[PDB]
Amino acid sequence: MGPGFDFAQAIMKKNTVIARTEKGEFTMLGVYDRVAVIPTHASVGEIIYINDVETRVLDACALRDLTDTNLEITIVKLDRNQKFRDIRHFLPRCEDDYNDAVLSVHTSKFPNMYIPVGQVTNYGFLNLGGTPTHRILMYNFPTRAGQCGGVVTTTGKVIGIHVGGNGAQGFAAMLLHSYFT
Repeated sequence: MGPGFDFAQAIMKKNTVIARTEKGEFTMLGVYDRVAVIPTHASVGEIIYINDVETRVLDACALRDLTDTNLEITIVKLDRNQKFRDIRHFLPRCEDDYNDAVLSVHTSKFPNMYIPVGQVTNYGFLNLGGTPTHRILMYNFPTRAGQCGGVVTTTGKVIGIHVGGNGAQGFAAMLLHSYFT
């Protein structure tokens, strides 16, 4: 409807796939070459389904900060015959707060879904499903089962991936440029 949704749509149409593990269907953001991200609670194994295609996982790394605290991002390298558009120049360099964010989801259950979530707080520490987690962003939208891995954008920046909610607020893990050098 406006430039928020325009940027979000442009990321969803070229840089997302549907990832299926034994723990469910997730929006998965492709970042560059054959490298993508997914919430660590997807429990990626040796094989993953990508748009319902059996795909070997060449490498998977659950990120933690230098306090050895969970960040809830897994970086995956996929044995895929095609590269993602490189979107690393849209990733923030530092932890920050944001205005006017959009959360975008694409699954069998929620196709072409775009949610205007509004102001995004650098929340920091969250006990996420019992796991101490750092670099959490918070937005005041009642997000639901099926939105995990959803992409959080502002006009011009890809800032996080949706990892949970408490029924009133939603939470995303930060994406930082330094993760993908």
